[PDB]
Amino acid sequence: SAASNPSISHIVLEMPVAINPLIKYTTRTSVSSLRGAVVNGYIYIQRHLFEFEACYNNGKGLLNCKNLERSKYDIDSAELIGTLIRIPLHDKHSIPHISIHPDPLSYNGPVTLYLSRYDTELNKDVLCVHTGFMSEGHHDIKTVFGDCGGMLFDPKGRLLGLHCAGSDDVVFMDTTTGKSNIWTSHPSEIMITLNNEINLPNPAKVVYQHPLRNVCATLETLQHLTNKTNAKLPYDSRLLSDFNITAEQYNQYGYYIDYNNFVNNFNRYTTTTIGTKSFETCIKYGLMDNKKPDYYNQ
Amino acid sequence: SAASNPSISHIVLEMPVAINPLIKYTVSSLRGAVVNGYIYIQRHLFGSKKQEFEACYNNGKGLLNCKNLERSKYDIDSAELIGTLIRIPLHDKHSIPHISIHPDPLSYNGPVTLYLSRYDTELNKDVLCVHTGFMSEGHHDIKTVFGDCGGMLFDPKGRLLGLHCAGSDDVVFMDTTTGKSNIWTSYKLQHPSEIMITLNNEINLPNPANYDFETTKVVYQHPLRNVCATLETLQHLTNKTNAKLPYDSRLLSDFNITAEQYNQYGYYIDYNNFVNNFNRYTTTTIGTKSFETCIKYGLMD
Repeated sequence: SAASNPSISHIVLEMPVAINPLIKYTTRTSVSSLRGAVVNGYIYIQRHLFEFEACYNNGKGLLNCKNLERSKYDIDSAELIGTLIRIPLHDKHSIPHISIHPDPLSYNGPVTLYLSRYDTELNKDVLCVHTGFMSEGHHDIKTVFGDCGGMLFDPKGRLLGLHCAGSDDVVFMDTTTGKSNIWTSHPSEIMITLNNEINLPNPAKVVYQHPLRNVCATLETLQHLTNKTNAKLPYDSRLLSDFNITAEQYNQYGYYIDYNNFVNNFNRYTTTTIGTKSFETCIKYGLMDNKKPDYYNQ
Repeated sequence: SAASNPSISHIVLEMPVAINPLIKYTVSSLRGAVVNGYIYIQRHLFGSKKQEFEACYNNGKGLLNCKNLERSKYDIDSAELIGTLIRIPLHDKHSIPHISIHPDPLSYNGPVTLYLSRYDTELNKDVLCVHTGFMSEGHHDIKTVFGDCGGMLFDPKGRLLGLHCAGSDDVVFMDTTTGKSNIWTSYKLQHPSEIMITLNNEINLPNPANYDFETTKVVYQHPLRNVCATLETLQHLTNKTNAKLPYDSRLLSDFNITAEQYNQYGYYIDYNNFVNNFNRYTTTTIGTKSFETCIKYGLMD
């Protein structure tokens, strides 16, 4: 129901499907493919389209790629930037330019994923949009390997980066201490920025500190579960090890928590819904209470 | 995580924000919808009580008191009250691009988008905004406020289903085919309604004449659900080996699922086990998915 659908408002983007071309690397006996992203005069293609050095061959491997025409792209000027291959367009505005988020790995909140697909009903290549949530370069929009190169945007239409990789499951611990935490007892979807930033160690098993979460939404959720009257309660340092929430953030948002109550009821609280919202949904988007009239708020 | 995000693919629509203008009667406001040469404005812009509506609309004279309804854009003199919709021809046909129309909107069941104009105070301009959710026969789950009436609902291929028109904070549940209580009558979790009207004045409500002036509570037979998804979820909960079991007629009264549909999809259910674990099953997640999400979208396996 509407009680549990975050119903995030995303600004509608108008972009040609050509901004996200399917690129195919072929040999006599095999094919590999993913999408490129044409951003502000350059196309960006991730390394695993192509063992790599021999196939990429210092850019020479680009000549064996379909939908990577020399008339469109300055192949000779292709640059290997870490996990990204960046190639200039001959006409830098043949694809319209787009807004870029100024600090994408610091973004936390709702996102969209845009992907080119061929629609068999409409009989044409079309851009497809998908909604979800991201926390510092990690998101929850389901992908397959070919979807590498899909484009991720914030709700204002600013580009965050490109879908890059994922995993069937992650392991959890307090990575700031190397100690197991409450979560040690969830697939990953990962983004790369146009400057080759990935929020993973040695990116050239995935370890998360906690499930995807928004700090304010988590505090709201935990307060609801453990302290319904929101009576003042001291900060618990396990908020730091279990949720990476600092004492400063705790005081800032004003949601007070009885954290022992959360620990002592951890299984029930993480397997039963709040209303009809899953715990994992609540800590991303908040409790989605029915909006009060604008004049009643202060 | 991605394990619980349905991640539905929606085709990106290229429409100008002018397709969904905010109309202000001065002050009350809602969105108009510009569809294939006409703008459609829900009448209750002028009031949600019949006598108040007639006096304010004044056989169209009230259109003169509306902001963002300039005479240069719309043929106000040719405005027609078409049921609960006011329809006005645009002076410039094809100034706003035409859109595809779903041939049978109230039969649609599955993912949807809601498109709404918003004024962005950062960008200092009007922008078109998209929202994702799910619909079952003219009832959907995208959270709205009253001013959002006139939002435009599309299927995943970009076919117009209709306009957002009404809703409520909660519904009551009954077997609306018999007047008897069913298992959801006992349900105590809040279930808001969000409701659509087609451009041809079709709405999925009982006694739909003057629905917009009605004060009645909204009555549902069951939560929003897709038949196949519901059967898949119930089989997972009650019968993990999927051993053959006969149809339970309570599926019809509790979920409006027929014996034919049950036979068709091949998901066998121990319905007694669902009944006996009703509260548990409707408050416990499957993996990390809520029950209400599972019966809309399936188990995503």
